[PDB]
Amino acid sequence: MNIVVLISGNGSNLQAIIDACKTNKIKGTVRAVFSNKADAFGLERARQAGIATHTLIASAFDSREAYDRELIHEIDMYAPDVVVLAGFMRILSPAFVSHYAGRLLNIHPSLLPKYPGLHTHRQALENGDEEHGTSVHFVTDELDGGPVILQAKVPVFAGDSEDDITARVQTQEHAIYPLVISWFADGRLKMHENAAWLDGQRLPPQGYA
Amino acid sequence: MNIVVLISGNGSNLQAIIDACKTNKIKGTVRAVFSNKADAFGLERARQAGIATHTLIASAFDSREAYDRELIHEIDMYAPDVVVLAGFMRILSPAFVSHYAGRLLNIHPSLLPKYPGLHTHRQALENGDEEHGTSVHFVTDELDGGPVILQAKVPVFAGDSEDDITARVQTQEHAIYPLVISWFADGRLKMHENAAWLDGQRLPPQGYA
Ligand SMILES: Nc1nc2ccc(C[C@H](C(=O)O)c3ccc(C(=O)N[C@@H](CCC(=O)O)C(=O)O)cc3)cc2c(=O)[nH]1
Ligand SMILES: Nc1nc2ccc(C[C@H](C(=O)O)c3ccc(C(=O)N[C@@H](CCC(=O)O)C(=O)O)cc3)cc2c(=O)[nH]1
Ligand SMILES: NCC(=O)N[C@@H]1O[C@H](COP(=O)([O-])[O-])[C@@H](O)[C@H]1O
Ligand SMILES: NCC(=O)N[C@@H]1O[C@H](COP(=O)([O-])[O-])[C@@H](O)[C@H]1O
Repeated sequence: MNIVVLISGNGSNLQAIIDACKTNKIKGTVRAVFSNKADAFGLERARQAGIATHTLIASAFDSREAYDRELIHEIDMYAPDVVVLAGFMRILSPAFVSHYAGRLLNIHPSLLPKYPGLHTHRQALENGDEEHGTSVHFVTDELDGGPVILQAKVPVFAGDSEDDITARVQTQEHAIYPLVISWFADGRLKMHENAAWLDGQRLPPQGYA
Repeated sequence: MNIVVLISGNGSNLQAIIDACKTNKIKGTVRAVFSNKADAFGLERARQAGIATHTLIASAFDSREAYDRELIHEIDMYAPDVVVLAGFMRILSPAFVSHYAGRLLNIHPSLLPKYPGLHTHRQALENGDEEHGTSVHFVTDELDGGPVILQAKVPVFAGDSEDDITARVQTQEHAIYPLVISWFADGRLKMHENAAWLDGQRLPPQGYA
């Protein structure tokens, strides 16, 4: 089972995934890590793990379509069974989403449908929500509109800073992402009729309950 | 629980609603029926049931805003708890949608998002669909774009005419519309964050599953 991970920054989720393959919780391997930022430390994590790395700079391309095309061309050298977005700060084109339909995953730092887009933690905190979390879902063209597979809620108390809750959510992300990937790896997770299904059963709008 | 129904034609769905109140499946009453067509037989259905009727001709108004305004003014004489569109062939203005936000329902003759608008049936046959149906949803300015509450699928077999399938879908409409209205009447159905919620639970893009 071949996994290709796409990142943009630190890659703590990438690390959790790497560790899960190592323990075999996930019966597969991370074949490659792609980044749109040369600096991403995640690349360094993959490097140290003997995993291949690649970098595609948006400037070197003259259109989003041209960029994803070279992305698809590159990612495919590894014959991935699933493409995983772990902190990938770049919106993917419909062509790309199409090419990996049903095998493209992402983990959004909020309790979807709440706060699609960037700056989740802040909104959650500035709006005064008593509950925050993360959501792993199948990627569709709709910015975080795809079928939610699993969420991990997290209590928000007075006094918690943006970083406090962020580190709290992160801890959950490291737990549910590798898990969702393992479900996928065992052919227990699929998507059709634009819905997420676990063990053959349809999952609710907010993921496995 | 006061219900005000809006129609344009025969009103078979109106009748199903009327019958449901009679049996108390819906714990409420149709207080009035409005139509934008003087001929609509639905008016006679209401008439025979001792229900009040009203007609608002578009020609008698010089703008859509003026028309809905008078419509709101009239509908409100009946202090409705919910306004139900049953075959109402007229697009309502934002102000109107706003005035009945969360308490405005419609039943579209197709499996939304598929075939928003008119000519559902014909497109289904034509586009050679193996499945057709109806969708009850909360009305938002987006033509059949609002939160779908419940759909009723219907199989399509070679040998089926546009009338064969239409009559098949109607039969379902008479079943799920009164049902959805009862959910609403029991305070079990609500809309917020532009989503449909049944028994406190968020409903999928396709309605109750
Ligand atoms: N089609 C599709 N592509 C996707 C590509 C990435 C992510 C991950 C993530 C999410 O899950 O949170 C996410 C990341 C970046 C932006 C964004 O708007 N970034 C730029 C704008 C344009 C771009 O460079 O792509 C920015 O610099 O602001 C939004 C969401 C999600 C999706 C998705 O759900 N659907
Ligand atoms: N704001 C709003 N109003 C609504 C009013 C009615 C219906 C129901 C229905 C649907 O669900 O089927 C529907 C009704 C009218 C047309 C329509 O195009 N009518 C005219 C155009 C403008 C007019 O009314 O003069 C036409 O003659 O083509 C299409 C579909 C849905 C909505 C809706 O979703 N949002
Ligand atoms: N563009 C996707 C996105 O929303 N990513 C989010 O950014 C953080 C980076 O974690 P990381 O250590 O896994 O890089 C994670 O919390 C992840 O959910
Ligand atoms: N513009 C709304 C719309 O498309 N309505 C549809 O028209 C038919 C009229 O039924 P009826 O008059 O016998 O209830 C119904 O099938 C309804 O879903």
